[PDB]
Amino acid sequence: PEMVRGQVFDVGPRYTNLSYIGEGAYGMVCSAYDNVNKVRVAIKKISPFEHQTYCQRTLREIKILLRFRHENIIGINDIIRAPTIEQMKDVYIVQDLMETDLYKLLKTQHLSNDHICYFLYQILRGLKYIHSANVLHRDLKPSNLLLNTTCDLKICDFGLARVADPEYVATRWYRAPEIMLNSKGYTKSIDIWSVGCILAEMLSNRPIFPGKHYLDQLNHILGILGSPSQEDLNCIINLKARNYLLSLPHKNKVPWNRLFPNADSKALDLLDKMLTFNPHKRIEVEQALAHPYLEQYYDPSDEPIAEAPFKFDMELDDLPKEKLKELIFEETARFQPGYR
Repeated sequence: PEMVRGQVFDVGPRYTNLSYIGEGAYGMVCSAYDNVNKVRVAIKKISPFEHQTYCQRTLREIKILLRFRHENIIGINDIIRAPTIEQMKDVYIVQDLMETDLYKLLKTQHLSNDHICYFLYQILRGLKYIHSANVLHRDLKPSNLLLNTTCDLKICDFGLARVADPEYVATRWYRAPEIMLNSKGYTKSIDIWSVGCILAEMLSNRPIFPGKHYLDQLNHILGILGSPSQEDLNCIINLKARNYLLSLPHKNKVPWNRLFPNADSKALDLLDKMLTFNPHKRIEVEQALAHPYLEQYYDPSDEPIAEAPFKFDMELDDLPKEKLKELIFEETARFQPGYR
């Protein structure tokens, strides 16, 4: 097997000349030369089998990415794993090489309005497709927005995705208030909130709603949006949450133009509509694409949707890790030599 920085990366003979890129979640990521397609690709090593939660996320990501086909969503090109379930300990997922991500970019670069608009278009175009499949991504953040050298953007990491019907993360700053308040009845609107947080961060190079825990983040949200109105408070279906919010001192709205006065006024108008406290008043993906800020891109004939809504055969939340291993073995089989 080929070796990378201490660890087995057993992807030859098809994939060679490995180069460590970094860490994903359950393994390292390398770039490799694909000797069949004659191009460099990305390969992520996943080792999920000893943990039920890692297996659920791996199965979710594989099933969704194999079903989706869209320019602004990362694909799965190939999957390498052992020929028998007993020998399978690691799974290697092969994808288009994307040289950076919005998280890395924002670390060093102040983006022009032109690039902010172009990125925001691509994010919404991919998200239109995800939502049309009846899927919620639930974990949109800059590090999940991959970029190549010519500003093409692809959404990745569907480990936490769910089919819509009204979990540890390192990064909490893109989560909707209704999620942090434990409200009953989440929708696609949680993804629009995340995109709004991303747009704000493209405008300023720092998270707009940081905080050490959900209560600190809620304080940052209310410090900008202002205290919720009575009707928006009532949208929170959690009495303990409503009481907590009522316990806080009153805060006036800080207009977005005061925070980001360099920003395009149309960008701020759309930001305002994505970052509404009440999810029922939050702009939807199709309406966002149709917003004046995006007018130079907006093209419904060139913004495709899924052929039919996505459907999980089984609820995964309940399944033992051994059953999940069987499903991952089945799901990955199409890439095997001699598959039929």
